[PDB]
Amino acid sequence: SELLVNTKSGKVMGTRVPVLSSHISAFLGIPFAEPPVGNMRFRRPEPKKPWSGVWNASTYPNNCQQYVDEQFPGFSGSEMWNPNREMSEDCLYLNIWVPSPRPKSTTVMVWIYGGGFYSGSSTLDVYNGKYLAYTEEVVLVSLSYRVGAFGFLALHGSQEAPGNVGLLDQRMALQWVHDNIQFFGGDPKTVTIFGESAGGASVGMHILSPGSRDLFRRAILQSGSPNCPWASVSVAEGRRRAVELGRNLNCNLNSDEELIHCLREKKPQELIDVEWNVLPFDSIFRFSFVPVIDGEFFPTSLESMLNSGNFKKTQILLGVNKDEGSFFLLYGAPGFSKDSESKISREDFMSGVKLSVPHANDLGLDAVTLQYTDWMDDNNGIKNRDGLDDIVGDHNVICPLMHFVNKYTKFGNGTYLYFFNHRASNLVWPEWMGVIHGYEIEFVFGLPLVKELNYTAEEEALSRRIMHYWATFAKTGNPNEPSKWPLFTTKEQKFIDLNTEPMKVHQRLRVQMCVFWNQFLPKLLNAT
Amino acid sequence: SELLVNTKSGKVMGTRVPVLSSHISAFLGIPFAEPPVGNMRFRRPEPKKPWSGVWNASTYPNNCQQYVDEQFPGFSGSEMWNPNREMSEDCLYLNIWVPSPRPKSTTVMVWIYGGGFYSGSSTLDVYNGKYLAYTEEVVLVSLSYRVGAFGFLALHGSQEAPGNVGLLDQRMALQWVHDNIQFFGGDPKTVTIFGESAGGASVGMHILSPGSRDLFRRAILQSGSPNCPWASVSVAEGRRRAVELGRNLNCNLNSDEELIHCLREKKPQELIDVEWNVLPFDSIFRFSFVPVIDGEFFPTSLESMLNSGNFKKTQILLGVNKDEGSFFLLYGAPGFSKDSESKISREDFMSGVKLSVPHANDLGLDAVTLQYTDWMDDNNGIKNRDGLDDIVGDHNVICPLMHFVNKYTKFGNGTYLYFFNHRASNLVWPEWMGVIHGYEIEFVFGLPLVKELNYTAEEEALSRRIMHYWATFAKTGNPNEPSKWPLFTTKEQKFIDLNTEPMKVHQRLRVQMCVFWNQFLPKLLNAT
Ligand SMILES: c1ccc2c(NCCCCCCCNc3c4c(nc5ccccc35)CCCC4)c3c(nc2c1)CCCC3
Ligand SMILES: c1ccc2c(NCCCCCCCNc3c4c(nc5ccccc35)CCCC4)c3c(nc2c1)CCCC3
Ligand SMILES: *[C@@H]1O[C@H](CO)[C@@H](O)[C@H](O)[C@H]1NC(C)=O
Ligand SMILES: *[C@@H]1O[C@H](CO)[C@@H](O)[C@H](O)[C@H]1NC(C)=O
Ligand SMILES: *[C@@H]1O[C@H](CO)[C@@H](O)[C@H](O)[C@H]1NC(C)=O
Ligand SMILES: *[C@@H]1O[C@H](CO)[C@@H](O)[C@H](O)[C@H]1NC(C)=O
Repeated sequence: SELLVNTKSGKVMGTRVPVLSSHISAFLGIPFAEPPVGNMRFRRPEPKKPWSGVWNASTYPNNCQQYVDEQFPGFSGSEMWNPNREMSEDCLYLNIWVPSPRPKSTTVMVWIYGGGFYSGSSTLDVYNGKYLAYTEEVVLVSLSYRVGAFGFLALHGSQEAPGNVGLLDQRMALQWVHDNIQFFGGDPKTVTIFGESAGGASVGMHILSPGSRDLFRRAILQSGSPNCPWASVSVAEGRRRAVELGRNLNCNLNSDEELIHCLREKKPQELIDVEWNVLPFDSIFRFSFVPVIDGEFFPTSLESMLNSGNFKKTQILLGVNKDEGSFFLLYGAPGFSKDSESKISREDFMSGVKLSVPHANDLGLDAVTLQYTDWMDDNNGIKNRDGLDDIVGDHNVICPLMHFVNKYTKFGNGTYLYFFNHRASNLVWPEWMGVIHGYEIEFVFGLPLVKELNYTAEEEALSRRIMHYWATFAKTGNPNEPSKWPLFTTKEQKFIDLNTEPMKVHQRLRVQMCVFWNQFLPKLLNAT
Repeated sequence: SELLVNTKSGKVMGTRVPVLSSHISAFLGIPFAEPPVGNMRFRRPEPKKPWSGVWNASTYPNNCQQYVDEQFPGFSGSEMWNPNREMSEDCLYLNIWVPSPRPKSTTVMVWIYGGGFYSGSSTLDVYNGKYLAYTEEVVLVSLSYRVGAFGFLALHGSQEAPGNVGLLDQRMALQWVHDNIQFFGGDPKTVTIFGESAGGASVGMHILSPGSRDLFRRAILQSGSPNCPWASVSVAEGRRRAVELGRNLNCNLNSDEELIHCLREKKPQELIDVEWNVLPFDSIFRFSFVPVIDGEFFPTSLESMLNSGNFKKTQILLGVNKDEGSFFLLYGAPGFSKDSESKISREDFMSGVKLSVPHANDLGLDAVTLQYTDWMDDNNGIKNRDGLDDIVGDHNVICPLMHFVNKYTKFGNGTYLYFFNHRASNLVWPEWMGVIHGYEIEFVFGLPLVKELNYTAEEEALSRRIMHYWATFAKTGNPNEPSKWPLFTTKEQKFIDLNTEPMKVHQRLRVQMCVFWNQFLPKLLNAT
């Protein structure tokens, strides 16, 4: 039977699912780790003990314990990112969509979800792998991983809560794909890991981590990179946050053992209820529990690793959206609201830059403000809104990614860069937010192919284009079928726009601003 | 007789001069001070002792001792600024052009020449007052003043070489105009002082100095302002340069008296031969002997005087040219030459910014470079040439003037701002230099009215326009005859272009760059 597969860990039974009036098989909720519960919380994951009998893989698994966004109750725009399954600490599962009939040895794609390392689920509707699996004849895998404190509480030196365990959850699911995807028709010599936001940062982290490099072939990073200012912290900062988390729950703070033991007796929701209270600064686009530069998962600082070529050398395809920042200003900056055009005053602009570059002194805040202000029209509410939007996006997503691509390209075997700037026709978010963080995903997963979702015909055409680029690149290391997406080189630095208009090639993506964020500002904050 | 005038110091005999096929009287070389020679060198000027008999004022006087530019021998472009009379320390004279028939009580204009406080003459052909005197029915005066070490050697505390004596020469000639211009038909209640470059800075200095304020009514500043970075130094820096001047002549350096006595036994040319060796940095647009903030001529720092309204409150008319910087790069920056288009390499660009902002550390030099570099086209030789040109002009002329106008306007009684960007048709300098420092003077003095000088008819029309604005403003405090040059206000900040095209009004002259030069860079150099 097509829905029964014997793996090294046991047999799993899938279910047949309909897709654009055809069908493919889906194996949902396959376990790849022992439930990280009880004394296991905060700890490195353990491989799932083999089982006898047949595992029922016909329904989605629980999503990991996470903060639930309640800003716009029932609003689909934000509801679409929240968990759509009961949450549970028992959440280490993976999902597989397999073309039908079952392939023999085809291209594999492993999706790693974003959500700032504090949230995220593999079961969201925009992450439904059936359309891509089906349209491109690829075996699609979506893994899961512990987020929030459960995944990233870091007390370096201790072995009970070492940090980075959520990264290790990902690595384990990747080890499982490596060990068992052959039974589902997947070629393990050809797996592409791809992810968005924290997922895109994660992908880059596996490219850097020696212990992860051999478990995959190629990589795709969407609006995220490992060196993002919000994606990692030092062991000292990780320690200070774990301790403050402890102080918020009236835990005994005399030893790592006392702290950890106390954190383990707490219900999941108690940790989530105070998670945000440990951030050191008033900020926007910063998360409490994230990966730590520990000397193990990351042997040295990310920058020295990038400088010395200390990373997996292969091909990569990556990019950013036009307005990465709008979503974070809506959520935490004064003057922005979902139902107005959000014209910002100079005062709110300035409190906006303070929030956006939390780690900056007055001279640095003055440098950002001068760089983004049109002084012939300083009180233009729309220019202030838009400037703040670019500040958030440039600093948090775009410029860190450009610094990663330029460092990678000096040693890699091929880079393809994209700029996604299509504002979808059925977007339910206000116009001022533009091409939002996360809104290229639906095109990558091919949602515009389903009529009922109201996209235009040209949007369906763009989706097919992107899906075919993503899968052709996963299969060959080049998105083009043998109109060309030029290779990004150290010299020319070419990239493409990804929208419904005819393809245009440009060069040096936001160089002007990125020289400021990658070379000038860091130097300024170092001298003063 | 029309050419004989009795003044409080004695009788002077002028000469009749032809002007655009008419005639006016000229009194040249009238003395207003005792020759500052021998033991008088470096000292405050003494009023000229009255004489009996008739002073022959029919020919130009000697020009003060100064460095003579020999870069382009015989080239008119640069030759036109060099002394056209024998040089002599006996040079404190003034010149008067009087309409004919002699007026009774008309508007007076007193010209103060530029030349970086180290050079300059009142007798240059572009400074010929007959055209303006004649066309606008104004009594035109051009004064002279000691330059170089002779005018600005500063050993604060000593009374033999106190500093600022060249400023005091100007003040004395102004006291003479106040005391005697009535006999030439001039109204002393209505004298406008106007000057260019160091002359424009000088004008602003008399506006600030309590001891000069009562000697004039209105002021015009062309491409220069008192707060320019090259127009003044502290008493300590002035002292260090006087001492180094001394060290260059093997003078005894044990006391001010020993130093001064030694400097006084030296021939004029010995001082000029080593004048440039005392500059502290390798620089462009910096001069050795300039005014000092001494607590006497300037009671406190220029900025605190500007902040508190401590200055003469009246009307002012001022402006800058499009390419103030080109001339100084031609003379001292690598890669520029008179006979080539001067496309600059990145290396020369960078050595150019170091020369232009001599007082800056590495972080500051990086800030200037980022502000003026198009990073999508960093190796464009023309963009590098042009960027360096704006850097010199913005930092040395334009942004200091805009900071002065904005501070002045908060207390003054009327401001009129201009931007001169007409490239004259007969210019002998290469195209790349644009609208050069000093090339608006010929229009102010009306040289385009004389056919033989080859200007176009529209250039003649512009000259008449400017002359009429300058004189109407000197007579009334407003350049418009009762198409309007709007008043520059603290709120609107309006200004006009001054060229052959129809008048256009704009706002906030180079705000973007001036916020960088007036507010950001100074703060950055202060913190680091
Ligand atoms: C843990 C985490 C956050 C917390 C928090 N604010 C922060 C709440 C932010 C909720 C946004 C939902 C994400 N949802 C989104 C995603 C994407 N795009 C989006 C685009 C638009 C809107 C939401 C998006 C791309 C993929 C990743 C997910 C706060 C608190 N606790 C927290 C405890 C206590 C009260 C103060 C605020
Ligand atoms: C004293 C002063 C300068 C010296 C110097 N370099 C510097 C020499 C510069 C000569 C330029 C002539 C001005 N002449 C000019 C003026 C205007 N515009 C111009 C526009 C173009 C060209 C010249 C101009 C506007 C009004 C003011 C005058 C040097 C030395 N000594 C000096 C000793 C020793 C050798 C090294 C160079
Ligand atoms: C698998 O689980 C689902 C959902 O709980 C159930 O409806 C289905 O019948 C199960 N199949 C088997 C054979 O266990
Ligand atoms: C990738 O590597 C192959 C073989 O090692 C080499 O021939 C090819 O040029 C490389 N491609 C790029 C873009 O570096
Ligand atoms: C004035 O001086 C000039 C030049 O030296 C001379 O030619 C002229 O005749 C003189 N006039 C008188 C009366 O001194
Ligand atoms: C100048 O002063 C006069 C009288 O003191 C005043 O009425 C007028 O408004 C002033 N003009 C400006 C532009 O300040």
